[PDB]
Amino acid sequence: YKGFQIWTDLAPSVKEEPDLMFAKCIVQAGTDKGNLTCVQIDPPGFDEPFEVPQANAWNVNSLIDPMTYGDIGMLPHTNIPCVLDFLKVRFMKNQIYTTADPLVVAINPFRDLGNTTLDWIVRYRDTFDLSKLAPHVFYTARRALDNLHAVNKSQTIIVSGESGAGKTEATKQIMRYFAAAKTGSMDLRIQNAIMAANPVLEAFGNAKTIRNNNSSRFGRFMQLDVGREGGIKFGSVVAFLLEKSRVLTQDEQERSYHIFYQMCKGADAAMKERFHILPLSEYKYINPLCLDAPGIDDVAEFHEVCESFRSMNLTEDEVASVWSIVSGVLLLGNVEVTATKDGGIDDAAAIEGKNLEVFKKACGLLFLDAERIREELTVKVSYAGNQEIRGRWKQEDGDMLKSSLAKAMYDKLFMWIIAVLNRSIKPPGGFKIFMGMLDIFGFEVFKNNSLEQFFINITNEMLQKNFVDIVFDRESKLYRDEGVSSKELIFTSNAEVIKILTAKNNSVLAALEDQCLAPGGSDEKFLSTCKNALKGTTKFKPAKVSPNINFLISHTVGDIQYNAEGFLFKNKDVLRAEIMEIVQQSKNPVVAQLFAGIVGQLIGSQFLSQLQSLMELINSTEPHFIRCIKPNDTKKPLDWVPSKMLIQLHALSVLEALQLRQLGYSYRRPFKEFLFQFKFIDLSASENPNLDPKEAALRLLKSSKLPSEEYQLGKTMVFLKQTGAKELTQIQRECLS
Ligand SMILES: Nc1ncnc2c1ncn2[C@@H]1O[C@H](COP(=O)(O)OP(=O)(O)O)[C@@H](O)[C@H]1O
Ligand code: ALF
Ligand SMILES: [Mg+2]
Repeated sequence: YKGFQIWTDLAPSVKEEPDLMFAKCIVQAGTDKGNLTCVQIDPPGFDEPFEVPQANAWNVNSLIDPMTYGDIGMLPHTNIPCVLDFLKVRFMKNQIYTTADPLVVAINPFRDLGNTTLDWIVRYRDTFDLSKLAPHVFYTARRALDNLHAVNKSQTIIVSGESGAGKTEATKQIMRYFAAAKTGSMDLRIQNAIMAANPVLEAFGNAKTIRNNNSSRFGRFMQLDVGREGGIKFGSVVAFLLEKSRVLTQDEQERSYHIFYQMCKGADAAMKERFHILPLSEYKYINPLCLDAPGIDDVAEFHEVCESFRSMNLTEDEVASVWSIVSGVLLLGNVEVTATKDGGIDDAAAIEGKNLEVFKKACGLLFLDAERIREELTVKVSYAGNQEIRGRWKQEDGDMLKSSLAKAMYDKLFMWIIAVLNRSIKPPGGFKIFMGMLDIFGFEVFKNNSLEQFFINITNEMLQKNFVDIVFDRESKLYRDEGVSSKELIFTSNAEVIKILTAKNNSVLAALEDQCLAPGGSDEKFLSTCKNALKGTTKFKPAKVSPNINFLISHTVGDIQYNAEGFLFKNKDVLRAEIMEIVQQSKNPVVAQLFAGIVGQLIGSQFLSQLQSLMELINSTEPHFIRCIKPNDTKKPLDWVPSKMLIQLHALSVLEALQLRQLGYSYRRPFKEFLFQFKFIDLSASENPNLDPKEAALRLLKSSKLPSEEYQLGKTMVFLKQTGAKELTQIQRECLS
């Protein structure tokens, strides 16, 4: 039942270059359930005939203008080679946004197309009636903002994808849309502090990665109070799981956080001498092979984050205090912890000579008591029963504790700047009804994946479980429980991999936590208990190469191999109490507030707990999903890799979405919410307290004269199609006094 053009799985140009997965060919002969003789044209290289079975042949969508179809579902033929070609043609014409049911897909162009300027914001925000432009992320922003004010219910925009897909860039674009309000008038200062925060959060939190030159090394969540006619009034920012290990070491092709390069390269000579700023090559903490990020002007961002500090109401004392801590964090890595005498195996740690001259100058930059810190890095008081002993630290421990100071100072400074931001911006009353935004670090894969990547990929798995539960599991169950539709909706879940990773027991994070709670623990003993706590699952497997320390997980985006070397050390990377209480007693105001109020606390345990707390908040809101896709690995514009596109389409469930059109209606809201959203259609039916909400909704629907097939009444909700929601919003045009 197919036309004259087919897509081919077994073709000459696809068997020769499997990365491009399909060829388009015109059928010259054949029959139903017989072999077909056809020649391919879309790769014009092969001008000769060949044969293909009846299978491995899909319809083409030959006559469509792909620039006129905004949704994948609206295409006549929605098979894999059609969806791939549909997104390709639109992407080659610089149209990257394409909707799929509630989902919206955004493909990285790797260049500013100019489609997010202020003129585009105005055209998507205030064009009368409804959105009849092309799909966009401004689609999501306006629909979510309209839903917010129409029902008084919190919404949450959630971007997703892999590293370098455009999650953060889409987030910044939606903030620019929300911040645009030419209809009303407000005080600019709070909104300007929110927008000016984006540079400093990317300076302190982002760094060059082979997968993304501006990779966010932290997750971001934002609650927003967006005005009715646009404009941002209040907000709050939360950053979780900053990767402190990046402060110490980096791969050869990567950089540390941008702020180190902005400072060393952009600081004036007076500032360099003031905070003892060395060139980047003379910092052990800075990878000297890669000092340049292709898309970033480090000197331009340096003056950008300097002006941003003023918009966030940081006094000149605090700004100078921040640069001192940044330089102090860098200089601390130059302190060599030399091995000294009076050690058991000549292993005792100490700082001497030129290292102590550097150590004193670094502590002064960090505003710390030098000799009190030095004692905590060198001597270790222990208790063999009732015997107090002033033993020494081995060189290994003293060096880790020294680097631990630099990481905690940088980690807490990043949180303190955000906390300074929230004090100036958080709403005076509180957050009851808000606009949520989630900017999570995406899936990432390297030749060597440590705990930094393990946590990041686990966050992405939990989001997908929350995606599948909300969009597929809850929706399919809700329709059946309402009596609207009994449908056999089948999909791909990640419930088994999320269990063997995050459960209370019989999971990787559980085996990690128990290993760190032991007096004597090893990375290999942690992987050992993983191999047998539960091995009856294909989601966890011992790696094929070096299986004593390496393991791999069968993720939703493929298989990823991790190595446990350093898991315990990195999972227990908390500043010691005896060192933390020294930086608390600093006479410098900002340093004294970094650890203020502090007197279980493992990263993996305190980070999964925050994820659950954030999952509970977000699920109290109505979610909107943006699926960001990276079309190539070379970051080249107009570069299209069909094999990579298809992997992300399965991972983000863009193809599996299309089932949702078969699941009845697109609008589903309780009777009371519906009567409030369209109350002016029949005020006698909506504002009558002595009425039954199902009859009142029916009276309002029958007053709207909406056709019968465009709505339905469930047991406790009113369902209606995409056509019915458009009309009711339009009918609310009557003018009351
Ligand atoms: N819509 C877009 N327009 C132009 N460039 C983009 C767009 N989305 C992503 N990019 C480019 O891709 C890079 C990575 O985007 P980013 O949002 O950091 O990815 P991630 O999803 O990892 O946060 C950015 O530096 C930017 O240059
Ligand atoms: F900056 Al990313 F995933 F690389 F959010
Ligand atoms: Mg990001």
